[PDB]
Amino acid sequence: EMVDNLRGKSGQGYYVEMTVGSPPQTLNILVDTGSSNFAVGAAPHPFLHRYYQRQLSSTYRDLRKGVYVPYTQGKWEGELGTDLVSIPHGPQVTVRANIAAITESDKFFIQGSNWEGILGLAYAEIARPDDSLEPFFDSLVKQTHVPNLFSLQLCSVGGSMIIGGIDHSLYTGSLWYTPIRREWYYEVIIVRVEINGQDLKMDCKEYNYDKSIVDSGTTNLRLPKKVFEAAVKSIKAASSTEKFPDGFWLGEQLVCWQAGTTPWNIFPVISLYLMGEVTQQSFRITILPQQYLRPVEDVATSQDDCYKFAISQSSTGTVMGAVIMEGFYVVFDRARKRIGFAVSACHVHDEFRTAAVEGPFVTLDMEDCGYN
Ligand SMILES: CCCCCS(=O)(=O)c1cccc(C(=O)N[C@@H](Cc2ccccc2)[C@H](O)CN[C@@H](C)C(=O)NC2CCCCC2)c1
Repeated sequence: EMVDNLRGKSGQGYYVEMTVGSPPQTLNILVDTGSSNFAVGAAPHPFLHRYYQRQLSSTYRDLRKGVYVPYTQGKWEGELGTDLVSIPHGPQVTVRANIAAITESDKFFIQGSNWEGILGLAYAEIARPDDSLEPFFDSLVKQTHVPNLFSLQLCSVGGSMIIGGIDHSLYTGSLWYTPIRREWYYEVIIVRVEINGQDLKMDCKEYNYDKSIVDSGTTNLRLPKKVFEAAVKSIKAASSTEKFPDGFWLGEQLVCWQAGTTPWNIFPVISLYLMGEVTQQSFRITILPQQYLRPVEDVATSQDDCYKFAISQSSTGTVMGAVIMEGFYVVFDRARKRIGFAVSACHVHDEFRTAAVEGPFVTLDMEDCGYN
């Protein structure tokens, strides 16, 4: 009953229905493995269809403490409190959890996105104001018998968040696991990067400067400057049969082709090799251009199919965002401190190429690829 419990619009996040308060107030909540605060609009905003009304909830408790949260994109401030929370299309339980009532925000809420709040599913260590503010999923596990694990299948868009388990109907082939290096973000280690089978030939610590995270709340694949520049150079070379403006590669400008004629074949596959659970072993996940060229829906341009380049530069480490997670089933195995990847039942791919998760691979170089 949890399958297909996510919705979204491309590039605007995936959200699950939740209720807060007594009696329950229904809100759509963005699922974010890249943060650890549960926060909801709690005052009028031009882009909010509805918001949390604390005065109507008998079970609301004010914590008399403000909080401020800056993201890569956007920021908000609010008042901390606790209240009862449920997930209608998740486990059938009710938990009391911390909630940040957003009273002011800047470039956070998105016009027409259909969500009114955000569920930070990462660890207390990056919670604001500090790590003593217990994250929602921690409260969920403490207060119920739900297993300490959840999985995400991100595919108008939809998908599934399976809480407490793994649904075999959502993937094919094998699940490969990479260790969670540190429990704050869902931090992982990338050991090798190839573009159309060609190694970028970098010291592997560069791939994880200064960290690499799995982040459902970030749209793009974000790469450290040095890695980004090398990637773009190789993708340009592979697709050189056509030339695009530098603004396209900066992720700022659209590229369009006549409807139905996108030249997928001139764009390379990208392989990210992730540290395995055994010494010097790895597996790779392979991303097709259908993933890193993000379609931008606009009726005005609909004579064409237009895309944004959904790989962009980072100064804060690698971010494996939605572009990467789409077409994979991703298991956040908190209990065993590992992340699993498998090919998703909802894959794009064409008649020539298919996204993959495969291994094992062995590395002779004994260097630790972690930055710290
Ligand atoms: C021209 C290129 C544009 C690229 C846009 S893009 O793809 O980066 C990009 C595109 C869309 C969103 C974001 C983005 O910052 N995502 C937020 C959540 C969010 C979701 C929806 C709207 C606004 C925000 C994550 O939480 C980001 N996760 C960590 C990286 C993070 O910043 N964690 C915080 C650490 C400090 C405490 C709070 C959590 C980035």
